[PDB]
Amino acid sequence: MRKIGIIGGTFDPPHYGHLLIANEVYHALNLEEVWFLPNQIPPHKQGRNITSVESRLQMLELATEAEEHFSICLEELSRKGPSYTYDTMLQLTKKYPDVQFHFIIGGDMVEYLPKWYNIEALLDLVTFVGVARPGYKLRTPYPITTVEIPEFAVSSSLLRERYKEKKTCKYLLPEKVQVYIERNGLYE
Amino acid sequence: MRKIGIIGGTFDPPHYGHLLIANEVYHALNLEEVWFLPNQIPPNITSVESRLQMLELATEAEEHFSICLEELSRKGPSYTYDTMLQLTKKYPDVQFHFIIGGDMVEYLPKWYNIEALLDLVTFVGVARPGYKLRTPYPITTVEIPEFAVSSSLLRERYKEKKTCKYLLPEKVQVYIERNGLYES
Ligand SMILES: O=C(CCC(=O)Nc1cccc(Cl)c1)N/N=C/c1c2ccccc2cc2ccccc12
Repeated sequence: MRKIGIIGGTFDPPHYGHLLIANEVYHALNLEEVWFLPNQIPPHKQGRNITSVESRLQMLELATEAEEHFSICLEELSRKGPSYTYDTMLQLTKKYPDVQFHFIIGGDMVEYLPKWYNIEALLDLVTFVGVARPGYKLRTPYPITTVEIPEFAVSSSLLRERYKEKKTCKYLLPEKVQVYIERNGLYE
Repeated sequence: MRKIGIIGGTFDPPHYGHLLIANEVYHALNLEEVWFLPNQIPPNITSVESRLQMLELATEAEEHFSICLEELSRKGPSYTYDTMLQLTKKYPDVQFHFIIGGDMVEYLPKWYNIEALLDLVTFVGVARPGYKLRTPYPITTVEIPEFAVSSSLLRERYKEKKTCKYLLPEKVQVYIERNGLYES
């Protein structure tokens, strides 16, 4: 079976941290490809902004288009509302019978896996890949694959605050995404 | 209504980072107290006995910290919705503030029964100075400096037979090395 990584999130915006993690897992586990899986976001409760599906998808394209081994999976983003990861992976399993899915999660996610919807059934659909800091181990009763990656501290929350302050985020994310964000006045 | 915080996790082991977060939220939102909510771990795992004892030792001297056994009172893991449904039933006079890491926030829409859970708790997202949380849901933000102590860091130090002095309460360290936890 084809070894394919999945990295999910809202990518709001995508940045070098996401690419670094995707790349590290790609090399560490000798994957064929990594699919970025943009999540759906429910409409805001209190008349504030969420970043459109259109904008998030385009930023993601700009962030990944340079890498032949990165692709985008629209399974969640095409639906009307959020999806449980179990339901998504069930659907990807039906659509791609010959793929072994390696589902990337942060080290801090790991202790909370037992609280995921249909976790037991999901374990039969994917191999989890927990990203841990150098030399440190993840503790979980579940079978998981560990990949070591330094914590680089860049986050979407950091970048949004900078854009709110009308600063550049050059060197924290692909040039092309920075250009797109400031041009369309995102995160202001 | 009494304002009470909830901080959940496996606490494996509890450490100054957990206490720092509970304390910051306690002070920021003028809470009555904060309840530590140990999670169940499905079938090496640290025994419930051991995790509870460590939590007890970690919170012994803290006046405004208590332990809530709700999730340990059930056999297997619980969704947070299940837990908060029971706690709201048990404490109708309480406004619960459920503490989550800033990294959790974008994934809230994937939590089981999130819409119904929003009717049961106020979420408190903790964020590093300079970080802005973004979610469609009502949430309260509390600024907390990152501290870089984690249970994973500690477990590895103990496996290497290093001390974790200054990273968690003395009484917890003593319990850990006496009982040989994290030795493997
Ligand atoms: O889809 C996901 C995680 C995807 C992800 O973890 N992607 C990712 C993306 C970039 C880098 C890395 Cl290290 C990981 N599910 N997350 C849900 C989720 C919980 C769901 C139910 C019950 C509890 C949950 C707790 C979570 C805590 C942190 C982060 C996510 C949590």
